[PDB]
Amino acid sequence: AEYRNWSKPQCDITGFAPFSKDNSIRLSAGGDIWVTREPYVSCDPDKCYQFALGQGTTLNNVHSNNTVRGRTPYRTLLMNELGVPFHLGTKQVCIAWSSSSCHDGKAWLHVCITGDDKNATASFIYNGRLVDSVVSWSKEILRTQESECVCINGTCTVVMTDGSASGKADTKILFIEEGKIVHTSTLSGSAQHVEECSCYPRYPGVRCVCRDNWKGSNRPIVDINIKDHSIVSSYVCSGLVGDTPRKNDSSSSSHCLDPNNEEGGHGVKGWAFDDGNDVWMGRTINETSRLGYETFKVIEGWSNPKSKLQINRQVIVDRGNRSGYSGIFSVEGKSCINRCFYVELIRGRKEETEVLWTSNSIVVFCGTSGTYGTGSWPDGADLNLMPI
Amino acid sequence: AEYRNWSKPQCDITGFAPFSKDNSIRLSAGGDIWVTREPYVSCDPDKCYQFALGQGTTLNNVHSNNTVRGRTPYRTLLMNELGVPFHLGTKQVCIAWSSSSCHDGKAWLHVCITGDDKNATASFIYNGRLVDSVVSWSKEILRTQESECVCINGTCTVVMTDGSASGKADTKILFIEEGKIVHTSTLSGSAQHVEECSCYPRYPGVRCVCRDNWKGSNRPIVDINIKDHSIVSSYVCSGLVGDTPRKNDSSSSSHCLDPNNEEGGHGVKGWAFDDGNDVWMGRTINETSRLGYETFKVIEGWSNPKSKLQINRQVIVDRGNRSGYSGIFSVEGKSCINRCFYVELIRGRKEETEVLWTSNSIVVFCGTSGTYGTGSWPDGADLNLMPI
Amino acid sequence: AEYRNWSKPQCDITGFAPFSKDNSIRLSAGGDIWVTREPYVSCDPDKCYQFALGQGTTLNNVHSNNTVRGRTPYRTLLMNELGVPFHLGTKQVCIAWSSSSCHDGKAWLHVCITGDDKNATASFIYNGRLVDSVVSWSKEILRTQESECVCINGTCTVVMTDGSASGKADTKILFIEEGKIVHTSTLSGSAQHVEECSCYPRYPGVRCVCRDNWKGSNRPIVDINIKDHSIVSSYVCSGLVGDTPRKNDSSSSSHCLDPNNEEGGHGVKGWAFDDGNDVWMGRTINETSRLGYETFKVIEGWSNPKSKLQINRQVIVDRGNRSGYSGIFSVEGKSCINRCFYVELIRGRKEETEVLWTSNSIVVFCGTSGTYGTGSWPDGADLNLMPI
Amino acid sequence: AEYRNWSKPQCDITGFAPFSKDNSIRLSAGGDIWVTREPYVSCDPDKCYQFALGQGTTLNNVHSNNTVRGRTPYRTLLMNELGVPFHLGTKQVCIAWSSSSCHDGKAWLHVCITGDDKNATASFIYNGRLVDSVVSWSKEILRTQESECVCINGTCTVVMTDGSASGKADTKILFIEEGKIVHTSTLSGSAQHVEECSCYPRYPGVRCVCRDNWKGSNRPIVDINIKDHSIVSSYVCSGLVGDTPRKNDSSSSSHCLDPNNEEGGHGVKGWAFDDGNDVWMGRTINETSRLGYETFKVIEGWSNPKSKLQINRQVIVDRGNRSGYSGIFSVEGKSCINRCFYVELIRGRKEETEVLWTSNSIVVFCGTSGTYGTGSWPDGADLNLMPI
Ligand SMILES: *[C@@H]1O[C@H](CO)[C@@H](O[C@@H]2O[C@H](CO)[C@@H](O[C@@H]3O[C@H](CO[C@H]4O[C@H](CO)[C@@H](O)[C@H](O)[C@@H]4O)[C@@H](O)[C@H](O[C@H]4O[C@H](CO)[C@@H](O)[C@H](O)[C@@H]4O)[C@@H]3O)[C@H](O)[C@H]2NC(C)=O)[C@H](O)[C@H]1NC(C)=O
Ligand SMILES: *[C@@H]1O[C@H](CO)[C@@H](O[C@@H]2O[C@H](CO)[C@@H](O[C@@H]3O[C@H](CO[C@H]4O[C@H](CO)[C@@H](O)[C@H](O)[C@@H]4O)[C@@H](O)[C@H](O[C@H]4O[C@H](CO)[C@@H](O)[C@H](O)[C@@H]4O)[C@@H]3O)[C@H](O)[C@H]2NC(C)=O)[C@H](O)[C@H]1NC(C)=O
Ligand SMILES: *[C@@H]1O[C@H](CO)[C@@H](O[C@@H]2O[C@H](CO)[C@@H](O[C@@H]3O[C@H](CO[C@H]4O[C@H](CO)[C@@H](O)[C@H](O)[C@@H]4O)[C@@H](O)[C@H](O[C@H]4O[C@H](CO)[C@@H](O)[C@H](O)[C@@H]4O)[C@@H]3O)[C@H](O)[C@H]2NC(C)=O)[C@H](O)[C@H]1NC(C)=O
Ligand SMILES: *[C@@H]1O[C@H](CO)[C@@H](O[C@@H]2O[C@H](CO)[C@@H](O[C@@H]3O[C@H](CO)[C@@H](O)[C@H](O[C@H]4O[C@H](CO)[C@@H](O)[C@H](O)[C@@H]4O)[C@@H]3O)[C@H](O)[C@H]2NC(C)=O)[C@H](O)[C@H]1NC(C)=O
Ligand SMILES: CC(=O)N[C@@H]1[C@@H](O)[C@H](O[C@@H]2O[C@H](CO)[C@H](O)[C@H](O[C@]3(C(=O)O)C[C@H](O)[C@@H](NC(C)=O)[C@H]([C@H](O)[C@H](O)CO)O3)[C@H]2O)[C@@H](CO)O[C@H]1O
Ligand SMILES: CC(=O)N[C@@H]1[C@@H](O[C@@H]2O[C@H](CO)[C@H](O)[C@H](O[C@]3(C(=O)O)C[C@H](O)[C@@H](NC(C)=O)[C@H]([C@H](O)[C@H](O)CO)O3)[C@H]2O)[C@H](O)[C@@H](CO)O[C@H]1O
Ligand SMILES: *[C@@H]1O[C@H](CO[C@@H]2O[C@@H](C)[C@@H](O)[C@@H](O)[C@@H]2O)[C@@H](O[C@@H]2O[C@H](CO)[C@@H](O)[C@H](O)[C@H]2NC(C)=O)[C@H](O)[C@H]1NC(C)=O
Ligand SMILES: CC(=O)N[C@H]1[C@H]([C@H](O)[C@H](O)CO)O[C@@](O[C@@H]2[C@@H](O)[C@H](O)O[C@H](CO)[C@@H]2O)(C(=O)O)C[C@@H]1O
Ligand SMILES: CC(=O)N[C@H]1[C@H]([C@H](O)[C@H](O)CO)O[C@@](O)(C(=O)O)C[C@@H]1O
Ligand SMILES: *[C@@H]1O[C@H](CO)[C@@H](O)[C@H](O)[C@H]1NC(C)=O
Ligand SMILES: *[C@@H]1O[C@H](CO)[C@@H](O)[C@H](O)[C@H]1NC(C)=O
Ligand SMILES: *[C@@H]1O[C@H](CO)[C@@H](O)[C@H](O)[C@H]1NC(C)=O
Ligand SMILES: *[C@@H]1O[C@H](CO)[C@@H](O)[C@H](O)[C@H]1NC(C)=O
Ligand SMILES: *[C@@H]1O[C@H](CO)[C@@H](O)[C@H](O)[C@H]1NC(C)=O
Ligand SMILES: [Ca+2]
Ligand SMILES: [Ca+2]
Ligand SMILES: [Ca+2]
Ligand SMILES: [Ca+2]
Ligand SMILES: [Ca+2]
Repeated sequence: AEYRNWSKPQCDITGFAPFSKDNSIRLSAGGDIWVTREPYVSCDPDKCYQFALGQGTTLNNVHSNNTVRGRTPYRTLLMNELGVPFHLGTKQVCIAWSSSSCHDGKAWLHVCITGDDKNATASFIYNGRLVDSVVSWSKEILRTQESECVCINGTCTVVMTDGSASGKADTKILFIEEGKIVHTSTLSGSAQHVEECSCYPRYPGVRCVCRDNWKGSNRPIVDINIKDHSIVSSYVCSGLVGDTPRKNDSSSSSHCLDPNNEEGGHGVKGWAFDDGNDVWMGRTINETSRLGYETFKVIEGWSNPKSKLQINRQVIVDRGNRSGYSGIFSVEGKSCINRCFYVELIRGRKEETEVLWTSNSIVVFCGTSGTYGTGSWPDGADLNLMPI
Repeated sequence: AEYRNWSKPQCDITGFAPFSKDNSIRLSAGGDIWVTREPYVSCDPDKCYQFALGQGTTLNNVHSNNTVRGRTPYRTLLMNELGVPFHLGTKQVCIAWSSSSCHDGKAWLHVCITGDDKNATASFIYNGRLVDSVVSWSKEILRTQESECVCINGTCTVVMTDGSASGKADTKILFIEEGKIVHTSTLSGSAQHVEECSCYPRYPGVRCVCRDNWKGSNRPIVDINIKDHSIVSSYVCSGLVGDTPRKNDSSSSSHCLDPNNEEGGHGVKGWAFDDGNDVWMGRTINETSRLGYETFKVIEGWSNPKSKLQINRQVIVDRGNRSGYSGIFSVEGKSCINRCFYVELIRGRKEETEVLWTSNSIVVFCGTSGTYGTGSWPDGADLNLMPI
Repeated sequence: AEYRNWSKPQCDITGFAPFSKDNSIRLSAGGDIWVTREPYVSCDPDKCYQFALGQGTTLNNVHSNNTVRGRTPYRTLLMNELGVPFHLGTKQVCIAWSSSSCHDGKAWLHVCITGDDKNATASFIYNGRLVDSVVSWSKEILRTQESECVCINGTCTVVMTDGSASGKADTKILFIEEGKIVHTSTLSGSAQHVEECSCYPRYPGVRCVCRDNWKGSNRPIVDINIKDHSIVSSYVCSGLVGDTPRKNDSSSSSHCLDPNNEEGGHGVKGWAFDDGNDVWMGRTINETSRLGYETFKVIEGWSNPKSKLQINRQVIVDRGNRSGYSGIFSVEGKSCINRCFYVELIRGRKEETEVLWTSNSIVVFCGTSGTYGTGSWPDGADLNLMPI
Repeated sequence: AEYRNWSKPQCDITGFAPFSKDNSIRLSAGGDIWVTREPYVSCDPDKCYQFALGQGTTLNNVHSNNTVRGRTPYRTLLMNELGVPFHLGTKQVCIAWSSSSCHDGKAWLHVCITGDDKNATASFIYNGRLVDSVVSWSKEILRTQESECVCINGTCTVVMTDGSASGKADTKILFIEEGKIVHTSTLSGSAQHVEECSCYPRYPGVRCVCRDNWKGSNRPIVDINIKDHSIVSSYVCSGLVGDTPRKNDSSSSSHCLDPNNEEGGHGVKGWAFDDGNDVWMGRTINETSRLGYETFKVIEGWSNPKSKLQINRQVIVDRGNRSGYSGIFSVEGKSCINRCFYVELIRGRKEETEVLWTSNSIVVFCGTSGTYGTGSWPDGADLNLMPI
């Protein structure tokens, strides 16, 4: 077994093809399925896994009341092969209400944060054993990616944040080798608020498209040099913006250096990646709610902050149906590196009051250089008929 | 690890012996089993797997209401080792209301079709990753085999159809190397309507026996040259015919080149294979309805369209009991290649009104050169008593 | 991987130590567990498996009514690692209402019998594929061991009976190499009625202790020479006899060549093995019904029919609890071959009328050269409190 | 594969970081989960496993009534990968109402005790087969560690006690090679009563920290030489004592050689380990009953019986939440050996009257040389809402 270095060019991409769907909420009306949220996907050299943060409870269960709450001591990072729903034989790989995982070519790394809001601990679990940990540095909800980290030649990188949800905060980027934190760089550059980065290998470095919860409905970019540990940052230029909330298609604008100040407060986890000067991105369909999900290529959208010219739109989830978090993962092909993404499909409280719980299922697509059609793949559970 | 070539002679066959049975509906009356249809069987070099299209629901579940509908966003391809029923830890391997799978000797190929009726997408998954996709070419329900594809020297072959269920349609044969469509040939020869092919290796080529939903109750044959990508097609000569519906034994007839025009409308997925100039085949016992299942050898049935001489009949499922789709799969022995088949046992709507759902179980038999007796191995569930 | 020769002396045995218990009926009052009967145990070179004939239903399931019936089309052979109860993820390895299994050191052999009473088929499955099959020869309930077969240098042997349950019958010993029946020898010697053999390796051959359902409450012995395929047979000499029913300890007698003719009608699967000229054996404690279970050594019991001298008694299940079938299996140690045994703990109809079903659990013990104590390990379910 | 030697120094430890949590009871309110007690953790060279003593029943089950009882014939040792909850697919590796397990680098050893109180049997299973067994020597509840044993260069060691719970008893240390008891040493030195040892490797030997149920609220220590089989014993010097019950922080005292005589009767399994002259130790937070759990380091606590100087306190479970047993295991890093511990969270009878069963879940922490914060990780089940 060798270390991955992702030392191949990015595949041609013309759009995305369907890859996986777990139907978790529909199955939970007739079986024992975990309540989850904040799911993500990552793969070893042979095959993909789905992760999510459980709630220490199944759906048809009295302990699913009040599961809208994000941080409890019962929350654990769940791990199955992709397309195995989170049944009772699912492995909890650590204690976590915020997490990140990745495989370096030899073994798995997980970064798992739990404990008090004002004094959380991050544990670093590698090849099936604890190897390091850090405390919260700013004592305000230490939190990480909720998607995969990236590893090159044995060095893995992970973005972490501690501090305000609506003001300046303290973002750091960790470099980790066989579970050991070997370096800590601090966030530098134009990015003013950074959370829940979706990162990908872009040899010889790593790149991340994050969420700005403060003043931006445009999305922060973070660039990580894995050899000298240097960091630069900025925003996704595209006139069509990735966050939710945001302004509409006509009213919106963006900027390659600063946040845009356009209904910037709050946000959602999302993704984007470069293809020459064009940008591939996904976002919720609805501008102010987590309803629907779409992807498109914005022509000249990676370098020109005026560009509003999209092409190759696909509806993933129609605008009448719930979506949520989304993020990227990368898959090594024969000659190239592919990009794929997953979409969290949130159901229940507080937006849906027919049930006392909050949970999600997932749908997953992958880059293709071939051709594709249209459809819509929502959660599809009927909450009027769920547990009593 | 080497590619499969299937370059051994077909094994001597005197009939078929019991191999496997899943008892799925019976178990679902007291456990969490998937609602499914369109099952099949395929084996890696070491062992067999059972596949089926799920409905995104378990049976004892509110969402099983109306599972008679065949194409929904929630349909996924299920995959287990043969004999493990589709319980809640079953892996969904891709999004699909139509699919086909094969192992090339090194890894699994899956072909999965989902999306809108008039603009569906076929995904090609090899060795656990998306490698290609193709759009619907005629915008009328792109669909494929619902049984195993066939690989020789690392080239896998799949038959896909797009277009009318009751008229000329566009059928294509794809050639896939490590998930990648390297060539597309179009249907040629005298077969007029081709659907749901049961294919098998017949060195140095591949051979398929299909369903004609239009004018034929004899079954079409497609022959695939794997090296120069040429196609030829025709029909199974045999005067005892394989489709359902069809005419009775005294009234039926056939033709080696054209559809017989006898009760041709509609059909069922089925199988056949040659033995010198004889044919081994299976079919439902009833002519008009999907009731019972039987196999036999028709003497000179592969070359003589007037032969009605069967020997070695076995009853697999008795005629008072429901059957369904069936198809072929090939298993390599020490000196020779064997032939086996599965039979879908459909239960529930719309034919049975005791329940609101539609699902199946399966029974599987394999070629033998030994001896055997008689029995009947139906589904055996009691719908009068099932959940509610 | 190499074939097993079992070419090692038998380990020293002073008695038996507890090895495994699955609590299957106790667990089924609060979970989805298979209904079974006729369990057994066999091990590959690394680990042990539990097998049983399923009834195609779980316990808390309407289909469990009338599971007292021994032969239906829904019965399949279940296979789990020893100590994993038969839950929903359990593999049905073949269709069977009678079976035998063994590993030759390279792969598993399964001998599976299903079909009509008067025309049954025995399937032979080796390394995940059907290699052979044979018809019922006397057209009267073709039946086999219901415990492990034995393989030496790649030739496996198995005992099958077709014919009357209370008269002369046709018993055969088959020689199987990689699933292929290579030779068939017919029963010879003085054994008069032979059923359900518990066989074990005794280099350079195989020995079996079987059930006489006709005239003997002593048990038959069969010696198999694996090289010339010759067969000899007699009975277990011991004055304390192993079948149930039987006469009490003061009234009973035996014969080394003939059935004792003492309450010889009916029987139960049991086991014995030779230690020098003494015999280890188990049996039900109650002489007329399947209640309690016990093991002991009979001094000179293998070579003298007048000996009633037992030493080293162990109670496995106390005389107030239900027992059932029992059989042997052999485990290869560093320097020697150990002998172990399992016991079927039958619950339900007809003997108990508080429930409608009939199932079992199991308890397993192994040979030891060390020391041990006392106890009783019954089924332990409260039928008073089980599902209506 | 080579034998583990543990021939590396103990890692730097600044405290403990969160590792695993199973949420067992919370999940049992809406799924099929085993009732358990006396759990522990042990790892093979790749990964960790969780173990427990099942009550031969699930929680939502009539047979869960009165599971407060500690010894029945239905209790078995359960084994899953760490963080996979005890669902119905869980392996019962042996019959045991007391046990210990360990991996010698090549295969697993399990030591399992079952049978009559006055004549129990201990079985020794290695590489999936029974290799030896020994009887109760003093005919009074033969019992062992309830935590991992320790193996060096292929010699494994385990502590067993037989005799009174409130008087002198007979404690022995067994040396086991590939399952074979090769030597038996009797307890020697100044420790007066010894139960449930938490043992760890300390090259070239093994150290244990145990429970004195007779006259000490300070914990016994046992040192074990693996080459000459010698044994020395004493107590944990620390003026802050680890047993429950015990006297308060201000009133307590200890001694390096003899039991302190302070609320000595009864006890709780627990752990400690040495760091130079310091001791790392955990204990329940309440002095009298099993509530809360804490860890700290005592300065000079290992070698000075007067020190009451603690530092580096962590609450693991808060004072208002039930705790229970706890123990140590050890994990091999690149350069050093880490120490981890688990905590049993008991719920139900007799302390909690709302339900009829008695069961538990677990939380698990590992030594870290990095930094960490605060929190509390209780069981989290609401018993008033549990299956009544
Ligand atoms: C079968 O499936 C395929 C694949 O999904 C569909 O083809 C896609 O259709 C979509 C939607 O129309 C296309 O995305 C759109 O591209 C527009 C560009 O227009 C032209 O651009 C150049 C020339 O300027 C040409 O090359 C090109 O052919 C177009 O003529 C964008 O302007 C669109 O954005 C706007 O429309 C959407 C609504 O659709 C709004 O919501 C946006 O806000 C915005 O106003 C859009 O991005 C996509 O590129 C096509 N893909 C491919 C690969 O060809 C078929 O439509 C589908 N068929 C059926 C019958 O369903
Ligand atoms: C135990 O199990 C075995 C194996 O299944 C059974 O043997 C088979 O029995 C079937 C049914 O009779 C046989 O199939 C039939 O073959 C006929 C062939 O004609 C004769 O010619 C041969 C060769 O010359 C002779 O050996 C023999 O006399 C044959 O009879 C066909 O004519 C039959 O087709 C017609 O009958 C069926 C109804 O049975 C109709 O539905 C058809 O439409 C058609 O009119 C039929 O195909 C089979 O070949 C036998 N197999 C073998 C391997 O021997 C035993 O019968 C069974 N015993 C019991 C008691 O159950
Ligand atoms: C974020 O997370 C960290 C890590 O968990 C917390 O820091 C730990 O806090 C505990 C408790 O405050 C510390 O442990 C305590 O150590 C005391 C001695 O340390 C002080 O004094 C010595 C010598 O005099 C100095 O060298 C040293 O620097 C300290 O100033 C003990 O006295 C304590 O025991 C006593 O208090 C406890 C209650 O805490 C009682 O229950 C005992 O019975 C006893 O009376 C205690 O053991 C621990 O060392 C700290 N860890 C680290 C790594 O610093 C932070 O508190 C937390 N932040 C927030 C905001 O909550
Ligand atoms: C603790 O456990 C040990 C080991 O199990 C146990 O020792 C065993 O006790 C039995 C019962 O006495 C011994 O077996 C007997 O052997 C004598 C010959 O010496 C036989 O005559 C006995 O058979 C007669 O009695 C039986 C009733 O027990 C009748 O059922 C039978 O029909 C005969 O009439 C019997 O086989 C056995 O040899 C020892 N085993 C060893 C290894 O020593 C010990 O007794 C237990 N201690 C306690 C306090 O329970
Ligand atoms: C009692 C009450 O009503 N309190 C609300 C509280 O619910 C609410 O918090 C937000 O609630 C929504 C549910 O609609 C989500 O749960 C938010 O969580 C997420 C998000 O989806 O955006 C999920 C994620 O788990 C969070 N990460 C962590 C580590 O907690 C992120 C995270 O908070 C953001 O990235 C900012 O740091 O948010 C959750 O925030 C708030 C409104 O925000 O209001 C209270 O009054
Ligand atoms: C019905 C009744 O009242 N029984 C009493 C006995 O029960 C004891 O109850 C306590 C809790 O209150 C514990 O469960 C005792 O079990 C443990 C323990 O301390 O947790 C549980 C372990 O499984 C057990 N190990 C074995 C092998 O049995 C262990 C041992 O008993 C001791 O370590 C041996 O010294 O303790 C449970 O026994 C109680 O035994 C008795 C007082 O001793 O009082 C009874 O009335
Ligand atoms: C089972 O379903 C029927 C049919 O419902 C439709 O088809 C399904 C695929 C599902 O997705 C439904 O939403 C569709 O409406 C139900 O009968 C219909 O119910 C609706 C709403 O109550 C009503 O307006 C229509 O009249 C009904 N349609 C027909 C053809 O009868 C029915 O309620 C379901 N059965 C149960 C027990 O829930
Ligand atoms: C293959 C088969 O049916 N095996 C039976 C076995 C045989 O009947 C016997 O060895 C043949 O002589 O015996 C057992 O089953 C019994 C039935 O045969 C009997 O008719 O009814 C009994 C009702 O309690 C009982 O079920 C047996 O002795 O337990 C079982 C086995 O499946
Ligand atoms: C993709 C798809 O819908 N396939 C369906 C086919 C096609 O309709 C026919 O081959 C005609 O096109 O027919 C069925 O309902 C059937 O006969 O049982 C089931 C199956 O789901
Ligand atoms: C978008 O919404 C805002 C409302 O504040 C408004 O400026 C603008 O008219 C809207 N644009 C369109 C196209 O409706
Ligand atoms: C977005 O979602 C809200 C929530 O129901 C809806 O009312 C609103 O009209 C939607 N807006 C658009 C433009 O679809
Ligand atoms: C076959 O069907 C025709 C009706 O079209 C009928 O005349 C004939 O009797 C049928 N044959 C049999 C054997 O039922
Ligand atoms: C400790 O316990 C004793 C019990 O007699 C008591 O006198 C003392 O006050 C207690 N001290 C504290 C600090 O609780
Ligand atoms: C220990 O537990 C009991 C439970 O009733 C409680 O009353 C007592 O106060 C606790 N001890 C301390 C020091 O709080
Ligand atoms: Ca249930
Ligand atoms: Ca924002
Ligand atoms: Ca037709
Ligand atoms: Ca008899
Ligand atoms: Ca004590």
